Amino acid sequence: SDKTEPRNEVYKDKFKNQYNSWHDTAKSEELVDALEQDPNMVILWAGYAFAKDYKAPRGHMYAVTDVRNTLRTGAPKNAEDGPLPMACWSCKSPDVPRLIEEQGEDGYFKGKWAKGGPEVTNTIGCSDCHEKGSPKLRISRPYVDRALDAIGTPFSKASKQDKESMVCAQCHVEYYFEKKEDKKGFVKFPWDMGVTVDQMEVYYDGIEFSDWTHALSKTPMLKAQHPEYETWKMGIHGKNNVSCVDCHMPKVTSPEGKKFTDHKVGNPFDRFEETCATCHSQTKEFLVGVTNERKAKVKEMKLKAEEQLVKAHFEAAKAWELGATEAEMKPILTDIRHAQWRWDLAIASHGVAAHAPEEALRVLGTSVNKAADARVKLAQLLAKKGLTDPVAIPDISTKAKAQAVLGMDMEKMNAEKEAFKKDMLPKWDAEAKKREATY
Amino acid sequence: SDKTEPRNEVYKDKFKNQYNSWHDTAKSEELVDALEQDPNMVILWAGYAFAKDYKAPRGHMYAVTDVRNTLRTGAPKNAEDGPLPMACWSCKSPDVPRLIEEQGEDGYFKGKWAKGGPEVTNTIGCSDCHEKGSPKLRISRPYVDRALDAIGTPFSKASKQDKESMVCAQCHVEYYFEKKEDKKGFVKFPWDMGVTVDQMEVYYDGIEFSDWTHALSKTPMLKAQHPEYETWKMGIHGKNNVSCVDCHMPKVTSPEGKKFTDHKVGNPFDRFEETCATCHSQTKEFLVGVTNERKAKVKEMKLKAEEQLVKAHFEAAKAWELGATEAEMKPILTDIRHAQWRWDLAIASHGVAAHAPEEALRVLGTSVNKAADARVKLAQLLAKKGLTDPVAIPDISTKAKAQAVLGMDMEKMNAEKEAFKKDMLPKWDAEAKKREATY
Ligand code: HEC
Ligand code: HEC
Ligand code: HEC
Ligand code: HEC
Ligand code: HEC
Ligand code: HEC
Ligand code: HEC
Ligand code: HEC
Ligand code: HEC
Ligand code: HEC
Ligand SMILES: [Ca+2]
Ligand SMILES: [Ca+2]
Repeated sequence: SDKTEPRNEVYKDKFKNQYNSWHDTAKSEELVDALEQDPNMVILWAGYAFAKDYKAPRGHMYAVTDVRNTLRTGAPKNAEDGPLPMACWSCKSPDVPRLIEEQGEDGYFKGKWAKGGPEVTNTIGCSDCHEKGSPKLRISRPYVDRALDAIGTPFSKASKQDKESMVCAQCHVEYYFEKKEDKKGFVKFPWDMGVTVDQMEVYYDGIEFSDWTHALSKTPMLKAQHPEYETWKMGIHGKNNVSCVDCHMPKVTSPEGKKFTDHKVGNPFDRFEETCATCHSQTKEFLVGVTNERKAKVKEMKLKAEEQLVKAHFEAAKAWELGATEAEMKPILTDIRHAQWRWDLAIASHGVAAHAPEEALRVLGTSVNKAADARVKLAQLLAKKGLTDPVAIPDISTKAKAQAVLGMDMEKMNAEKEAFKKDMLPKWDAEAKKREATY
Repeated sequence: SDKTEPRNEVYKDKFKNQYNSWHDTAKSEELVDALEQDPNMVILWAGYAFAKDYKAPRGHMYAVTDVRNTLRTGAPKNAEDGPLPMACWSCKSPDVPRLIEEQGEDGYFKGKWAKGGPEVTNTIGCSDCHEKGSPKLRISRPYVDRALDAIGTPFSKASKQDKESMVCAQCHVEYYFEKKEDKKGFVKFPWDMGVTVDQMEVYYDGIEFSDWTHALSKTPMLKAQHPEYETWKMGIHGKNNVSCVDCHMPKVTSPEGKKFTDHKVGNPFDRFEETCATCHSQTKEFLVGVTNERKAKVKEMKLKAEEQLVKAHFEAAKAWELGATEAEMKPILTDIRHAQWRWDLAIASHGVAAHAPEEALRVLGTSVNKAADARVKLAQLLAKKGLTDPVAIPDISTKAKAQAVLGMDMEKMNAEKEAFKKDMLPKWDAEAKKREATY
């Protein structure tokens, strides 16, 4: 493609520093397993991909490796096989916009993750954010323009400051797969109403969109994904237009004394001076530990949330057993749907505590309130079917136990995934090395 | 007394600017009936005095007037009548440290509010904060010295920066009136655990303290009171040690062109440049806009919390009708107790969304979670007495309508007060002209 060059090596000894800082995101390679840490999430995502496996983010250099390796994507034995669609690559690779730019957007989205297997191979690279080129920014994904148009703030007409965050908005945002209406499943961002929780909620309701039917409570669910752009705008740095880049891609001096933009997107605190120091007179120990307070305040009210929702789901599990009708459970489901949605959005983004604490907290208030209604309605309903004794929740204090409780063959999935990892990945990169994309 | 001078005119034409900006708090004469504005709060204070009349605060100048006028204090006939005790004066006049210094704490805390009616006549003034003198700062009420000592921060050993804030910590706190063990009916700030919600909750629980038994729920309750200081201390400003004074009583310049210190404790945004502009480069409209947001995030959840607590109460009311045993109800009342305590502490300070909004939105979160547990227990219980349907909640959409549902004779309370207003108060002022305390 004449506009996208996905090979990330071309621009070394050419843009020396920027390639250098970009390659140092491989480095933060810590693979924190988030279910092992909080197994409630296994039961809230009962019935659905995230029940299987969910890790915290690591560096951009692992995007492709990580999408490949994760149980959710599966072990597909051919380009027609596999639970998930092409869309999955969209935010993992600068090969995406190459496919989009030649194939067409319609030709890129059609089929399965496995189809794009061999073609989407380079990790988040230069062409993802730049008009490479040569510097200067670019959106690269047409569906992303659409979402920015949709809230009334296109890229073309933004200030230099504005854009700095939009380039991240490409991926670090809540999405869904449209609508399965023939014409999609494209990646659309639910921002037509638009970006608050709240508005996103009415959007998905109005079109009755359901991410999946919950395995226990048979509730039509929404799943939130990393709403960094949407939560940022809500935070206090957000409203001052302190961009992603100010804190995440700061300007650092070369030894020679050349000032340039750090492309190592990780912790803004490593580069403390250069990030916070720019605008704050306090110390590293102080600002660090303030954010740790927030981190812990969110964490807290977060489990509280989870604890009711887990109790809500199983309490709905028993109602169906006891003989609840479709009509009897509809409102209890709605109430659960919202509560879990508001939980999930509140914390899918790992930096919410750092970005928009207050809002993060606002929405967990909102989630518990709704979990509340859910549970008391159920309370009254289980008694009409004769049960007036609290519902027993089995031991879910471990990933394995949570995954056992839901009837999941974990020793089969991992079995199949190593097969995929050894037999099928070698065949993919092999074909990708031969493409090259050589102009 | 020798250390205290309650007459506030004395030092006019002497510290003229400082008296004139002190008198100017007479200006916020605005009485905002909060019960009118939010009648749920009537139901939550059923049987307690705050259900009669609770108004938003106004000028320090009206401090004495409003403790005279509020229905809470009743209409006493003599020095030994009325529901409330002497303590209520403690934070309304520089006559308190007089009465403490002459009589002793012991001597001052002994008996009824009415008995102090002609003793306490000067409004909140110079001697409350100043070693009069002549300027310089002073604590004045010994129960404060003790509370400050309880948290690790004695006033003597305190920095100039702290003293600014601590002089307000004399009154703008959560307090309570001690045990009643023939040893104190003394004011004490519940800080031995110390200053968190949480810590205060465990303090009160550990000494089995209950401000009153809820009329509807029979729950042993606690009342939260304007904990500006405690809440301020958790907020982002308070951790940078930006003092109450820094925002509320700033430095300013007379027409003379003289740099005194602004004694009109009212609204920071009135002296915006001078207050906020000392540290922030952004604009009044932006900054007001942003606090205005937090107010609305606070308030929304304020209502979510209340609306559950209200149902919680009424539901418990019915467990009682249907013949619940004290044994069955203990687990539920402790839950409400805790649920309401937090709602209350959270929204008890009208400044909270300004000073400590993250924290206020945390505490409320944890309020709901508690009224969740409460309302689900009550559901089951109510079921075990053959109620499988929701407990109807009577029209409480008006201070009037709410107070009537509780059984309150408001026409018989306002009439009693007008005749105290009319026929007991001139007696109180006419003894304080005579008594003078003359120098
Ligand atoms: C892959 C190895 C690369 C290379 C070679 C470059 N980039 Fe980026 N870049 C991004 C942002 C937000 C800026 C700052 C915008 C601005 O200041 O105008 C830059 C800047 C550059 C430059 C200009 C010179 C400089 O460093 O200031 C150059 C030459 C450059 N980059 C090269 C954003 C991103 C990304 C978003 C995650 C990614 C990925 C890259 N850049 C990758 C690369
Ligand atoms: C534009 C300046 C940004 C900024 C500031 C961030 N992103 Fe991304 N990012 C993407 C993916 C798939 C991941 C997870 C990778 C994995 O786990 O394999 C991330 C991760 C991050 C982090 C965390 C890094 C760590 O060491 O823990 C951070 C701080 C971050 N991002 C910020 C995907 C993308 C994109 C798709 C092409 C683009 C564009 C961006 N990110 C842009 C940005
Ligand atoms: C603009 C929308 C963005 C995006 C896409 C991200 N950030 Fe930030 N961020 C900041 C701090 C201090 C943290 C956490 C501190 C810590 O390491 O404990 C984060 C966190 C993130 C993450 C998660 C990081 C992780 O791997 O756990 C991500 C994906 C992320 N950010 C992306 C600092 C800031 C800011 C300080 C003013 C600003 C503004 C942003 N980030 C903006 C963004
Ligand atoms: C020390 C520096 C301060 C600061 C910053 C404030 N106060 Fe007070 N205050 C007290 C009482 C009983 C009231 C209510 C008065 C009434 O309604 O009759 C108040 C009121 C306030 C306000 C509201 C002003 C407005 O215009 O709305 C404010 C902003 C305020 N306070 C801040 C009691 C006391 C004291 C007892 C002697 C002391 C000391 C203080 N307050 C100290 C401070
Ligand atoms: C006068 C009414 C105001 C208003 C409306 C605000 N401030 Fe301040 N502020 C100060 C410091 C050190 C911080 C933390 C930032 C940092 O560490 O550099 C803040 C922070 C804020 C916020 C955001 C945090 C929050 O509480 O939500 C807001 C909304 C805010 N301020 C508004 C320092 C000072 C002062 C030094 C004496 C002065 C005075 C003020 N601030 C005054 C105000
Ligand atoms: C240190 C103990 C204190 C105390 C006792 C008070 N303040 Fe503040 N305050 C600030 C702002 C912006 C508001 C909201 C203004 C509005 O929109 O109405 C408040 C509010 C209060 C109140 C409530 C007064 C009322 O009638 O609503 C009270 C009693 C109060 N404050 C006392 C500004 C600040 C600060 C800016 C950083 C600081 C610090 C403080 N106040 C500290 C204190
Ligand atoms: C942008 C709209 C995205 C699309 C669509 C998908 N992903 Fe993603 N992914 C995106 C971001 C911004 C991040 C990091 C932030 C975060 O909170 O994770 C990720 C991360 C992943 C990961 C690593 C984390 C993990 O779950 O182990 C994986 C394995 C992953 N993404 C897989 C994945 C799949 C299967 C997708 C199709 C459903 C998919 N992603 C889409 C951005 C976006
Ligand atoms: C380039 C500008 C900029 C930089 C970079 C920046 N801040 Fe801020 N920050 C601000 C502004 C503006 C405010 C609001 C204070 C004000 O009104 O001036 C603020 C407020 C804050 C707050 C209070 C708001 C909240 O989050 O609750 C914290 C904490 C904070 N900064 C910490 C940090 C940390 C930690 C970093 C690095 C992760 C950082 N800042 C980097 C501009 C910046
Ligand atoms: C140790 C501090 C303290 C003591 C104790 C205290 N007050 Fe207050 N009072 C305040 C402060 C500070 C305010 C202003 C903050 C507010 O009311 O929100 C206030 C406000 C008031 C107001 C005006 C607003 C209203 O309508 O409530 C009245 C009336 C009042 N108090 C009465 C009382 C009574 C009665 C008692 C005893 C039960 C009492 N006070 C005990 C400090 C105190
Ligand atoms: C609500 C508490 C409070 C009230 C009431 C109060 N003061 Fe002050 N005053 C302060 C504080 C705090 C300072 C700042 C002290 C410093 O700068 O060290 C101050 C400063 C002063 C100063 C020092 C000079 C200056 O302006 O910095 C004088 C003199 C003064 N006040 C006089 C008075 C007089 C006269 C009254 C009664 C008319 C009074 N104060 C009432 C708290 C109070
Ligand atoms: Ca989604
Ligand atoms: Ca109390």
